[PDB]
Amino acid sequence: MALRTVILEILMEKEMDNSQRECIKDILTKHLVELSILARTFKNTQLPERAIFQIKQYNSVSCGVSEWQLEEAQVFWAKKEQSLALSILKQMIKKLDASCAANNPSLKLTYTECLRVCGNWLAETCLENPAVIMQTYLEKAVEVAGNYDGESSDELRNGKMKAFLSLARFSDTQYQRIENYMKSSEFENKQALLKRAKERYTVKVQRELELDELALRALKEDRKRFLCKAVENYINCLLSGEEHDMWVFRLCSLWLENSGVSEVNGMMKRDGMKIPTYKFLPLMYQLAARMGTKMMGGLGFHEVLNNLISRISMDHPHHTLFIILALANANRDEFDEDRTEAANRIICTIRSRRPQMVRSVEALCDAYIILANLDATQWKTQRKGINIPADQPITKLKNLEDVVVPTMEIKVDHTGEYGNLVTIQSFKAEFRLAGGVNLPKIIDCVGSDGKERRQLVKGRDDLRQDAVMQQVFQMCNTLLQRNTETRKRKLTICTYKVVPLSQRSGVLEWCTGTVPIGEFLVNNEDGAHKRYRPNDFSAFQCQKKMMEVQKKSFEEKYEVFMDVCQNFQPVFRYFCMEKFLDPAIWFEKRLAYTRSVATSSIVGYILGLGDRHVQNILINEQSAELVHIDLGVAFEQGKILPTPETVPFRLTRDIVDGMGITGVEGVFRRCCEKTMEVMRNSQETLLTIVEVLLYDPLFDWTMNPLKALYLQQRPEDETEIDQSFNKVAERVLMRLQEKLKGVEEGTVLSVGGQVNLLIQQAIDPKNLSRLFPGWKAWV
Repeated sequence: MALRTVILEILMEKEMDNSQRECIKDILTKHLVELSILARTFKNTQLPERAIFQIKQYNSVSCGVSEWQLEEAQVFWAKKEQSLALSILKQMIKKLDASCAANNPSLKLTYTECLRVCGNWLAETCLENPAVIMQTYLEKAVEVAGNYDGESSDELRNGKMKAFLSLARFSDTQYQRIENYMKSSEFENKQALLKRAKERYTVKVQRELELDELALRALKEDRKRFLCKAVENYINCLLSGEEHDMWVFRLCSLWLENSGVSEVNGMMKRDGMKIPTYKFLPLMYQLAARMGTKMMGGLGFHEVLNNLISRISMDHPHHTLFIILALANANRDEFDEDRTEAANRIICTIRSRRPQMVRSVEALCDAYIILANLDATQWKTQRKGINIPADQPITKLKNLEDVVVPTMEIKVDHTGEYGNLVTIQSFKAEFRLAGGVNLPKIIDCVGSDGKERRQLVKGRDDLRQDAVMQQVFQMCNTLLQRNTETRKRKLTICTYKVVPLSQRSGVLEWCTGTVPIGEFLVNNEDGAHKRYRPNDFSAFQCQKKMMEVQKKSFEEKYEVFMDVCQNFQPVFRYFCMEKFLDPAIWFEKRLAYTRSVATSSIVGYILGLGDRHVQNILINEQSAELVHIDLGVAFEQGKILPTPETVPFRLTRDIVDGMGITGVEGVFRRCCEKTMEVMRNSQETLLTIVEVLLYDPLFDWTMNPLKALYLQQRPEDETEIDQSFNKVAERVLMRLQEKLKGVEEGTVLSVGGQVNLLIQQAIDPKNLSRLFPGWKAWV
């Protein structure tokens, strides 16, 4: 910046000879404005103001075009004193649209920028009357619809993106107003049911009824118009660019919740549902779950909507259609959502028109899913010792090792430009089993090029109930990609390359030797170190703690816990300290693993961290991450427990294993505060995602308490009502409001103090003593 300013000064002092040097100095001022924009992105308060003053002292006094009200807007951003030149902006606009309107140059994007800035300022104010707001919105919409795709100033891409942003802002404002006049209107309808019990009247009753009717009709019309505009913008962006997926998903969820009404609007959205393959793949990622949603209609417009979805999912069918077919092939108990079954059958028959692949693809798909199901059901019957090899005589050894056939179903690298694919024609046999309730197999799916996938085929368990965690991880990855500083501080999130078959079987996968911590510490107590705690004595201590918490009162527990700590802390202390074979490269891996733990803790704080057990917490060799399949506790599931507790569920053992002293706690506090302040800008997207995720009564495992979640589902694995749905939804929304821009006590309590209180609660002995005996042994 300093070098560029010096060069600018030199050129301003040495360009007083030629006539073109005036335009050269104008471009110098443009570069100064660009540097001021860079300072804005840096969020400074002195250098951008000094640059503005330098521009003012320079040749900017000529005021040729006078775009300074837009370029030097730091009077509100840099100087926090806002609401100063809004009328000045409006006056400049109405003056440039009076005389210069007849001689509008090719630079018509300045008017769109003016409109967008005025819309942003009106949305920030939000306190003026709605009449002027609607007038300005109509004026901006008319100007956009009259000036778009016009002259040659990259309007087809840049002007198109600006029109997308304007339409998205308009639709978001209208949707916020509609959500307000829906929720508060239901409250007012309850009030009117309370009032009108004394029974219309032209005084207030007939007026209120006419208001209700007319406003409902007008809101339906405005919602249909906004939905059509948003769908057109999302389609033309799928042709142009990304960053409209959140609004597209919000509009799709709103249309699915308002299904059946506005048949003309639904037909228009179905006819205008044209998108590229690359953008349809991100939409297909959500359509895979949307196909198995609660939409059940045969005679209504639900069948037309399903047909339109199937036709939109026609493009990029090498993986999206396969995933949709795998998701739909779940309700088949071959060795009430009947309308949905018929609909997906019709969708499959329609997609089978393609004679190239689809027919044989679906045939082999059902073939190998039946193969895997039979393998599981037949191998889980026999019992042998610890290592159980020789899985040969079951199903002809995978029907002769799955002879050449299209494979590689997952293909995490999803693209809309399919082509040369990979095959898994080769396979192995005689796989060794692992732990768990059932008998999973460590299957090494050897690809044709040598890609050996380490899969774990399980069955007789409900595994698709928690499959939404992969979509949640994908959404969080997209949010991190949209965030800037997350890539600067190298933030990653543990993903899952797991595709379950149905609610009765699934195929888990490991990345690189996911060794849990339980048997690791057991073997450390057995062979590595002694003199303090063996495995049998630790089990006896945990059993004594269980008996104490079951029979005795809360007294005398804290002293026993402090004694157990003072006696057995060094055990796992030097257990972790002897994992320090760290080379010179591990100096950064120490920070990487701990930052991954921090990100996992943040995800837990945001989304209700689940279970933590031996087979749950897994250690990774060199992936710099700690992947944990919790799948057990939602937001409110922590209070459906017998003797419920309110604990952030953070163990100090891992914190001390990473680092306990030398301000590392402060470093992690600063990191968590920065991450939460960055993520605390998409509240509407987060609320829409949560509302979409809480409208699934089929997956009663999370956020759907039925008989107290089946009595806590045999609490902790054998002693280690639509009103209820609405209450859970409302309370989850309230708690989310109590986690972003507010707390349960109402005060602000900035992310700093918030994380401080969370860490205090996670460290206090009450939370680590009340929760459970197993987790006490884990502390």
